[PDB]
Amino acid sequence: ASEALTMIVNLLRSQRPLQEPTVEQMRAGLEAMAQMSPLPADVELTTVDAGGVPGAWVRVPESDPDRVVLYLHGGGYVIGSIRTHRDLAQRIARAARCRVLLIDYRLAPEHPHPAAVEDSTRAYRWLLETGSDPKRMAIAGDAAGGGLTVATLVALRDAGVPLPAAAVCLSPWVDLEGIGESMTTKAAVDPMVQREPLLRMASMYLAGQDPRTPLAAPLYADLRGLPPLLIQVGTAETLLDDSVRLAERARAAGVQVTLEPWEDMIHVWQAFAAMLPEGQQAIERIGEFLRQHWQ
Repeated sequence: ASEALTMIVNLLRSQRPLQEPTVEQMRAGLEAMAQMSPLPADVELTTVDAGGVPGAWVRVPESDPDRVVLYLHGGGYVIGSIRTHRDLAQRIARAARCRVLLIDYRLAPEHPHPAAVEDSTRAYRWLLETGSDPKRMAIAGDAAGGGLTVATLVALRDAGVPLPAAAVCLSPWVDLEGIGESMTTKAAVDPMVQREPLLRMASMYLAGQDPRTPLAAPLYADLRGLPPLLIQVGTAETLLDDSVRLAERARAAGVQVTLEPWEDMIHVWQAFAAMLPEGQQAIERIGEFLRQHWQ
């Protein structure tokens, strides 16, 4: 990997955003880090009420106005915001030449499962109501948002809602128990995600519910009928086996899966694209995948 990877690893080993002692310090810590990679001048951000869920339209000059990604941010269902993920959103808008709807879905512990899935499905239905066509739509998300992407597709399908052209999961979190082999074997090389913080956030999201609740932990969901899925994951991730097990389950359910394991990459390395070449390379691949499925 690029020598730039060492700089991102060094940043993450010091900041330890998921290890902050309180939820508000974790939220503020991630917002502080996101401010390091500020929005280019050509990004247009428009606040919207997405059918009872707050959102922001993210548009760049070459955004096709009729193509939309519903983007579901990461942060363990507990942290993250429009502020933390607007840069990743504009980079995807730029690569996929589309508009991105970045939603502020309800966060735990204040709003446990299933609040996040109620909000993601509400925003998708609102896009349909306001005239977006599923064949020009996609759902994408990182980490918890990657899990939420799969859960949103399952919930939409079960409600007879037409599914979008494709979906993208960046380092998805789909096992809320952290029982994947990589949760032990990649603990030493993962500077951001470990089992203890994951279980802390899972507890806030689940509020005592079964950790294998399908819409909370879509490794246990029925994935039949889902549209083509791109899963991007780093091999230096405790969550590597979340992506491997998701790919196995989706393929067993007849879903078209592309699993891309990026050698030595860390959790949501795409977020560091300003400084990490592999981050921008991975976002270019997301754009290629979406534009292919919108043909």
